[PDB]
Amino acid sequence: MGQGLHTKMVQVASKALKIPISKIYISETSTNTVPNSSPTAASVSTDIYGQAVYEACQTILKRLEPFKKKNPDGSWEDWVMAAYQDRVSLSTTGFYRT
Amino acid sequence: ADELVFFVNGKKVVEKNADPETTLLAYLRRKLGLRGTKLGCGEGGCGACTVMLSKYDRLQDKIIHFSANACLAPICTLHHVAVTTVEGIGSTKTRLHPVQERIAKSHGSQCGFCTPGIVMSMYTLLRNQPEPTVEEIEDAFQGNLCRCTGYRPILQGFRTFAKSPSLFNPEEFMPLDPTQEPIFPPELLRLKDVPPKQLRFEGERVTWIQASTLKELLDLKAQHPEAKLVVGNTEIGIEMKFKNQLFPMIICPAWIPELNAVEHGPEGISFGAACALSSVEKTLLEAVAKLPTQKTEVFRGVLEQLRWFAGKQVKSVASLGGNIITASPISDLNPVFMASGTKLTIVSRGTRRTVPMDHTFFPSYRKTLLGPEEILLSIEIPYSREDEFFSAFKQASRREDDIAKVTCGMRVLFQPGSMQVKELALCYGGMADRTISALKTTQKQLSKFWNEKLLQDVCAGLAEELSLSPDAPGGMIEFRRTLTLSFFFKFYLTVLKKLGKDSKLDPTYTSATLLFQKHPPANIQLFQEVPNGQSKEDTVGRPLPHLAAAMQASGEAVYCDDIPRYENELFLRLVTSTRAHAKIKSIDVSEAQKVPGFVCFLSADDIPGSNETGLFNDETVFAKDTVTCVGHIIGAVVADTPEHAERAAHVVKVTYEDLPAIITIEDAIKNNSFYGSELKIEKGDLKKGFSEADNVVSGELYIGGQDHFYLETHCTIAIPKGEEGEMELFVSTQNAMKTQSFVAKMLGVPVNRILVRVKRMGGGFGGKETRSTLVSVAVALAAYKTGHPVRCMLDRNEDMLITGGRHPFLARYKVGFMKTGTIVALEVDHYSNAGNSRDLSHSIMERALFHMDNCYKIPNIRGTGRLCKTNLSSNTAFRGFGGPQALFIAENWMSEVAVTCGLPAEEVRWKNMYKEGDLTHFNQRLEGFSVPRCWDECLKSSQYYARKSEVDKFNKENCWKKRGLCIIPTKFGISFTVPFLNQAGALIHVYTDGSVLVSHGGTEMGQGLHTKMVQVASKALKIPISKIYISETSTNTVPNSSPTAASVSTDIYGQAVYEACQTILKRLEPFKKKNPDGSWEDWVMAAYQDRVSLSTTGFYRTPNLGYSFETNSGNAFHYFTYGVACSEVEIDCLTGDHKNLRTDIVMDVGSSLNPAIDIGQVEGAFVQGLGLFTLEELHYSPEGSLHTRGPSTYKIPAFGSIPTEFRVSLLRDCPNKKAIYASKAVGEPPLFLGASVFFAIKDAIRAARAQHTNNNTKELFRLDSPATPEKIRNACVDKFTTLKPWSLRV
Amino acid sequence: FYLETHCTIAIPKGEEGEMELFVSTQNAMKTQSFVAKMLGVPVNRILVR
Amino acid sequence: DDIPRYENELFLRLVTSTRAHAKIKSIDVSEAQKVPGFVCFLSADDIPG
Ligand SMILES: Cc1cc2nc3c(=O)[nH]c(=O)nc-3n(C[C@H](O)[C@H](O)[C@H](O)COP(=O)(O)OP(=O)(O)OC[C@H]3O[C@@H](n4cnc5c(N)ncnc54)[C@H](O)[C@@H]3O)c2cc1C
Ligand SMILES: Nc1nc2c(c(=O)[nH]1)N[C@H]1C(S)=C(S)[C@@H](COP(=O)(O)O)O[C@H]1N2
Ligand SMILES: Cc1nc(-c2ccc(OCC(C)C)c(C#N)c2)sc1C(=O)O
Ligand code: MOS
Ligand code: MOS
Ligand code: FES
Ligand code: FES
Repeated sequence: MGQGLHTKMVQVASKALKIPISKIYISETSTNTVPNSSPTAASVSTDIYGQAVYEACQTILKRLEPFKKKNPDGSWEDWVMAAYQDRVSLSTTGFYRT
Repeated sequence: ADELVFFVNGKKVVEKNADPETTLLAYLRRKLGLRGTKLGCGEGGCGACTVMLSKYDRLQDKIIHFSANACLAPICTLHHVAVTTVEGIGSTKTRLHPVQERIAKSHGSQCGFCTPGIVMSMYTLLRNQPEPTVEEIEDAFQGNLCRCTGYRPILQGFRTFAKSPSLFNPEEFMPLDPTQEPIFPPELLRLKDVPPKQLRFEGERVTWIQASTLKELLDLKAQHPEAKLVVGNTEIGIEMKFKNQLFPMIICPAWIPELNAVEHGPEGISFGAACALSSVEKTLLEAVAKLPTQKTEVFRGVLEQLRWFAGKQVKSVASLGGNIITASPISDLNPVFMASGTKLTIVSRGTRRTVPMDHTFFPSYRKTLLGPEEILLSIEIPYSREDEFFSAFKQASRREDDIAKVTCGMRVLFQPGSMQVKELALCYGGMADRTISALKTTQKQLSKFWNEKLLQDVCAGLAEELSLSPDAPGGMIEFRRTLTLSFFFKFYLTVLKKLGKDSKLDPTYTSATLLFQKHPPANIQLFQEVPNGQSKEDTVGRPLPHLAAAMQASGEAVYCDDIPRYENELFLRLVTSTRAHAKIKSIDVSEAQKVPGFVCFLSADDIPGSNETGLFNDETVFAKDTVTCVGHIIGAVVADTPEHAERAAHVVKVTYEDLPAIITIEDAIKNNSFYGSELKIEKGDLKKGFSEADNVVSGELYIGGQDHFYLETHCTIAIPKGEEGEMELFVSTQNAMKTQSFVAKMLGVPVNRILVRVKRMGGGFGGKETRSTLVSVAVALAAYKTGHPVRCMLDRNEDMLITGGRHPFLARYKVGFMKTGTIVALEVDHYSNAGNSRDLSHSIMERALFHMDNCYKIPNIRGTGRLCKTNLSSNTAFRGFGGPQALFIAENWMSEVAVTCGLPAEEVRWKNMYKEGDLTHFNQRLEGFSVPRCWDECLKSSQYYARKSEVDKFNKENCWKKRGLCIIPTKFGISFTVPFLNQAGALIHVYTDGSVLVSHGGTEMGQGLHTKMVQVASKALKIPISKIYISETSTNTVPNSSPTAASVSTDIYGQAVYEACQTILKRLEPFKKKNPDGSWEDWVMAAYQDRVSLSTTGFYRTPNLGYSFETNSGNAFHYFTYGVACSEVEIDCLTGDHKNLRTDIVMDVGSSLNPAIDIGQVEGAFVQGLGLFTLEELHYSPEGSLHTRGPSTYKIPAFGSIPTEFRVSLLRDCPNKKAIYASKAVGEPPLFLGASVFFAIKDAIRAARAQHTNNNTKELFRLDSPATPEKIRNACVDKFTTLKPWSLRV
Repeated sequence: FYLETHCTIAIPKGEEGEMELFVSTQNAMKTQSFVAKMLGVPVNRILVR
Repeated sequence: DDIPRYENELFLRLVTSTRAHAKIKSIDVSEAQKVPGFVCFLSADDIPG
């Protein structure tokens, strides 16, 4: 709504994943991607969504590890592709409870 | 004038600016927002646009109801007519109509795109006859095509309007109450009083003048000679849409009573030139029933023609006059009218003459002897005199609704009570550029007697008088000529029978003096019941109908183009190559830009990203520099309407400079034009193998390609957002992932910026596994460049020319074997015509090689494959994916081994069959090999042995008709041959009300994936299915998904969903425990409150996969689906036509998740199979231009094409531990089983050849696929197919 | 006094009571269940973006 | 509202109370129906849920 939530969330994911923000994008908010959400209020949205995003990024980094190891000098793109090929899921959820 | 007034579903429409070029289909969809009526061809052949028309007829003083194809109906012909669409008889939002209810509950709907039109065809019937007969119920669908169901279910369900567990209960069907049928529009009925006045309409380019009286018609024609008349528009509509014709001024005489008058005079019955064929048919039938047989000889002739003339929709609008004057070289009526000198009453202001039709009426191509100010007023089909006999024959590719190869009308008149010819006329269609009479040949017979010698002379006469030059248009020179002699032979034999009185002929001949006959259908379906004590809520294993059947049967189901259009949405029409290979030297759009509504012309230059697309980056988005096949996309036009983009696109001038083209597999081999290097699988010792083989056979076989013909053609809607290169696309595709990255590559933006959503496809079958991106990416560029959302749905012909199809195969084999029939060695070399692109062509070849063994153990084997790089649209995947081709070649040489050995085929096959534990040629254990059980059970329930006797008895007692009986098995490798594609994701959310929303990477196309997935989640979660819902497939809910293909979608997505459900059940446990007596809703809410996430992902990776052609090792498939089919046919060795009498299938689906979906899948794949092997055939000009581009020239199986007795069975007690809930993929496996029809036909051809040809019990004749009536007839060599150098050789 | 006042776009699909809504709101969840309660269809049938 | 509009997209204008507290004794739409483009008037009665 102008508070810069999506900007902050991109910044968090970029630090979390350790990739430029340019490779990250947030298009919108929808009930079919993340259900039963609390209203964007109480000023905690950054605190709580950022933690949820963060967690997601971790699952991702964990899944991609075996590949980063097998190819230390590789790029982010190399590892992602390698994970796709090895039929490793590149989609996860993140959640947080204060 | 000016005001067009009609009703649609009770509501009155007043169009103040009717444009003569507007069809009802477009009006209903664009202007009236009623998308229930679909567009499937626009030629009147599929019936997906079927609607009911009701009007008050004066002359009968009664309301009439008839079906009609909305795509050919000009709205200007509908003044004061009440239209009824699918949505006008019921809906899920209110209550379905018995017709819509039954088809849905009977599993008569799969992708459901054809369902609306079929619902209306059955509706019109019931609206005319509330209690139809099984025969009228079938004849109702001759203008309707379904590509999914195999037709059996549609007919079994509707059979209830007529007069072990089962797939449906007819006792729960709601009875049809006509007293509740929507009444005829009262207002519309009051207008019947007012005297018809002359109307006038003015569209963008055409002027329509609806005449109300004969006087006005004659005056109009006087003032405007060039003006074309239109009644049914089933001819003019085609010329305008397809032939690029513009008739600026049209006159519709339809209203004029004298053009609709029916009179029964002493010479015969007269019909006004506007009378619809259906009316003529009705009149004639009653005339035949009331008058003595001797007076109805010519009547019965017309009836036999009208019998296989289009369908109900076309015959209800097509006018008698319209057929005659169009003067089509292949008219089915003109030939009959000429042979009988039917009286034609021609008029014009002042003048009026009556002349009998004869050869002089058709001067030249499509021309007649009418004056530019003349109009045909009436036709008098003649009564039949004593000693006068008539006959009428027609032969095409498919019996139901088809353009004739050769059609005729034959008449003879003898001297009183004698056998001496007085008058003799033989008139044919399909032999010249106009209907002709074989006058020369018939002259020499006048005064001669009806005898064996006359028969001989005539055939010699016909053979000389109606010769065809090799360059004959339409080709099929031999077959066509043979048909004229064969037709006469039937006429000859029939007349003898008729000269036999009764109050004769050889015993084995009368069969050749009989018109087509439909025996009563008998179908049985048997599957296994679910465990006696299974929750009524655990739907897995029960025959639960397709969750969308009802909405598809009501027109509420939404397909891509059904999606409403934005106020600023633009339309795109692709501009394609007309040369098979050449340089693009210039593109001119001067003409296009002049068309109203033209926005812009897109070409390679406009692409912001890269023009390099395709699965292997060997394709272009838009052609640059050179075109490499006819139909190759060069650019596209965007305009404010579909019509404008189409017209504008048609005048874009491309100037080419031709290049050496490589069209066929031959030239491909000749010029060494391939893609990559040879593929191969070799096992054992060939040299050593043949060396030990008693007999050895070599050959060459060919299998034609195939068009998917999904009812909904390719379609894409692109919505440019405006920010960050964001774009949302609604596409009819089975590969959202590739659509996503291909669109992104073209635009040059990260993949995360593009969203692709797939509700459902009105059919895919592999045609949409990748080739859908051809349309998607083009629409995306238009969206990108214009800023407005853009859409495009291909027309049937564009779809057929561009999207690519099944791979045509060419095989060169050689098999060694022992007298016993045991195969010892094998060598098959496959060649597939790949098209101007790699695409999937390569993996298809591999699947082929993995199946060249079918169900047989071959110790020494070697198979190779090459991909022929040609200048034809790139071919792609097609239900079977290379498997069907390989299995066919396998069964061909196998059939030859049986003949050569002189042993029964089942025996040769059974002894050569794999055994539990054996290794394939690619070394993989066949665990749970059930072909044996399928084989035994099929042989037994089909009564194969008892019937084989029956077959031979028939062959003995029949001379011009034979019967074939064959039994084929099959095994299909389950899994993608690319290991990394065997992965699947799923996202499941449970909302606070307890309702669940599932999303997986799989898409729906009619196979019932979403239904099966709901069933799985309902069993998994242990809640009713009602609380679960799947809305669609989208790239933002489940990323990087493999295409919905390889038949594993249920296996893999169901596992992914299942996993998700588990995570959910695990999270909810603590709460179920804290509150055991609680409901699902209680626990969910409790979990929400305790801040426990109700959203998780699911994923699956198929274990132990990875075969290497390098070491012929490693599993290639997770398991195999097996099945056996037994078919029996009867061919007419004189025409080439045949009928499938009975087929018996036993499939091993393991423990079925849904026996209704699986069986509908078996029957459906089976029919597309018999289609590939015996009916569907594409033709191209030598230079690479496709000829067959519509249902009119490409005949897929029709309602009347399925085995009269269709029995399907799912193997009991055989759970498959390898896949979810013990089920097995059922998608592709059964399609090859349609080959049993092919080999059943070949079996019949042998009987024929043994009758009039060779005397070699072990002769091996080549019969390629498809076994068309042309191939069948030509293989039935006889004195007909059979019947001058200076010096010889000797 | 937000510069953009309240705004909502509802798109009825035609099947199973499905509806997609484009709303200017900070509570998609409540928009979702409230819309569903009014229509009387499961919450899974309504999409809010 | 910046989102493009569908060719058949209709517009809604809320009809509100002008009294701080009272009984609704009657609603007349005779005048409304006469306005060009009027489609319909929605009230509590139409709600399905
Ligand atoms: C799916 C499909 C299947 C078909 N199957 C067959 C088939 O099996 N056998 C076959 O023969 N045909 C077939 N046809 C062709 C078709 O039936 C005819 O061309 C139709 O009979 C013509 O009538 P109409 O009223 O539609 O004609 P229209 O489209 O109006 O066209 C008639 C033409 O005849 C002229 N004309 C019409 N009435 C008169 C009159 N009273 N006086 C003077 N000139 C006149 C018009 O000017 C025009 O050139 C098929 C068409 C479709 C679309
Ligand atoms: N009615 C219908 N059935 C169909 C299709 C289709 O497009 N329509 N696609 C076929 C093809 S080509 C395949 S690979 C499978 C895929 O089935 P699945 O999605 O359950 O794996 O369904 C088959 N059955
Ligand atoms: C039906 C079927 N499809 C297959 C396949 C093979 C390669 C592909 O893409 C290759 C690219 C990513 C390099 C895609 C896609 N998309 C699909 S294998 C197969 C089977 O049946 O084995
Ligand atoms: O006031 Mo902000 O929490 S909505
Ligand atoms: O032929 Mo189906 O895999 S697409
Ligand atoms: S679209 Fe009209 S018959 Fe196919
Ligand atoms: S269900 Fe009939 S064409 Fe798909």
